[PDB]
Amino acid sequence: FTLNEKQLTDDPIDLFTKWFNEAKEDPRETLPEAITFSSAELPSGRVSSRILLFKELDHRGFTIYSNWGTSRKAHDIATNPNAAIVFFWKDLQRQVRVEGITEHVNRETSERYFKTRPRGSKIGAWASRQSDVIKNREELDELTQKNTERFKDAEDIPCPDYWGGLRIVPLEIEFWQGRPSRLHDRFVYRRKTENDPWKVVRLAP
Amino acid sequence: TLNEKQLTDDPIDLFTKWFNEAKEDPRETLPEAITFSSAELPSGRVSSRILLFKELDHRGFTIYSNWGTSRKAHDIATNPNAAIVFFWKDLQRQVRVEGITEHVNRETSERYFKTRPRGSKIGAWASRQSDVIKNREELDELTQKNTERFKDAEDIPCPDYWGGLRIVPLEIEFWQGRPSRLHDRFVYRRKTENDPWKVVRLAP
Ligand SMILES: Cc1cc2nc3c(=O)[nH]c(=O)nc-3n(C[C@H](O)[C@H](O)[C@H](O)COP(=O)(O)O)c2cc1C
Ligand SMILES: Cc1cc2nc3c(=O)[nH]c(=O)nc-3n(C[C@H](O)[C@H](O)[C@H](O)COP(=O)(O)O)c2cc1C
Repeated sequence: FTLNEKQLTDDPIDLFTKWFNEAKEDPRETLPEAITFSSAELPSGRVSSRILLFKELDHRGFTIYSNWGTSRKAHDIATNPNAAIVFFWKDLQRQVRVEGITEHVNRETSERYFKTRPRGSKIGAWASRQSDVIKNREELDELTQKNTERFKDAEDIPCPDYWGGLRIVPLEIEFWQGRPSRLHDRFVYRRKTENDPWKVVRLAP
Repeated sequence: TLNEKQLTDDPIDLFTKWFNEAKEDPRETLPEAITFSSAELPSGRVSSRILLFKELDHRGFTIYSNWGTSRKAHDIATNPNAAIVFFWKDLQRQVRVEGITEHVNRETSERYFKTRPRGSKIGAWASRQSDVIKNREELDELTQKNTERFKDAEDIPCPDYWGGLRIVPLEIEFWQGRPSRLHDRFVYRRKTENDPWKVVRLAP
C-alpha cells in the first residue's frame, strides 16, 4: 500500500495488471472494473462523463464495450478521439488514471464478445437507442417487447452496428496511492506519442 | 425507483434528497467522492481524477482543491467547462453534473481553508500539486521546511492557488439502475444558466 520507484515496472501495463489483479483478489473491492469514462466535444470543449466497466487490455490499449454510435459519448468521441478513464479503489486507497487517444475495436471482436452477453442483454442492445430521448418506461418496454418478439424466432441475436468495443491508447497513465498523511505517492508514465518511449516521474500530491 | 412523479422543479432538490439518502445510508461510506473531469480546450485532451464534493451554493456545485498549478487548473484555465459524477454503487445510483466552471469567492476559499486541520493547511503550502519532484525526500524536505516555516504562527495563511471552484450546471442527470438493465434515466437541461430547466427521459 505504498508505492516507490523500486516497484515501478518498465511497461506501465505491468503495474496496472498487478494492481488490478490485487483489486479483484480483494473482497473489499466488489467492482474493480468500474471506471469513469470521460470525454469531451472538441469544438465546444464541453465535458461529459459516465460510469462504465473496463473489459480488458489488448495489444494496444484499454478496452471498454458500449454503444459508440448514437450515445452522447459516441458523439464526443466522433468529434474528438481523446478520452480518459479512472479506476478508483476506495478501500485500497488507489486510483489509476489512463489518458490517451481512442480507437474503435475490431468489428470481429466487437461481435465475438457481443455473443457471450446474455440473451436478454443482446436484445436490450437493439431495443434501446442509448441516450436517445423517450416518452416513458412504456415506450421503452414496447420496444423491448417488440424486439423480444422480433428476435423470438432466432438462436443467436445479431450485433447492432452502434454497439461494440472502443480502446484507449494510453499517452498518460498515473498510479496514485493515498496515505492518511495526505502525502500520497504519485507516479505518472507518459509518451507524447504512441511511438515514444514511456517516461516515469513523481508528481506532488 | 425513479419516475416522473418523483421529479422536482429544481433539479437541485432531487440532488439533495438523493445525496442525503446516500449520507444516511451506511453502505455508502464516502458519498461526496466524485470524478472531476476536465479537458484542455485547444487540443481536446481529457483528464480526470477523484475529488470530494463540498457543497452547493447559490449558483452551483462546489469543490475545493488546487486550482492554480495543478493539471485540472491548466485545463480549466483554457476551458471553463467541467463534469462530475457521483456514483453510489450500492444504491445503484449515479448523478451527472455538467456545466461551466467558476472560481469561488476568495473569502469563502479562505474561510474553509481555515477549518482544515493544521497538518493540512501546511500541506497545501509544501505541495505544489501535480508538479514533478525527485522523490519522497524532496517532498518531506518541503513539508519539514514549511512545518518549520509556519511553526511560529497560530493560523496558517491560504495559498493563492488553493480555493474553491464551482460548476454552474447546464445538465444534471439522475440515473437509477435496475438489474433489468432498463435503468431509469432523467436529465435536466438549459442551454444557458438563464434558461428554464427541461426534464426528459433518456434511453438506458
Ligand atoms: C456500474 C455501471 C456500469 C455500466 N456499464 C455500462 C456498459 O457496459 N455499457 C453501457 O453502454 N453503459 C453502461 N452503464 C451506463 C452508463 O453509465 C450511462 O447509462 C451512460 O449514460 C451511457 O452513455 P452516455 O453518457 O453517452 O449517455 C453503466 C453504469 C453503471 C453505473
Ligand atoms: C478519495 C480521494 C479524494 C481526493 N480529494 C482531493 C481533494 O479534496 N483535493 C485535491 O486537490 N485532491 C484530491 N484528491 C487527489 C486528486 O484526485 C488527484 O491527486 C489529482 O491529480 C489532483 O489534481 P490534478 O489532476 O490536476 O493533478 C483525492 C483523491 C482521492 C482518491
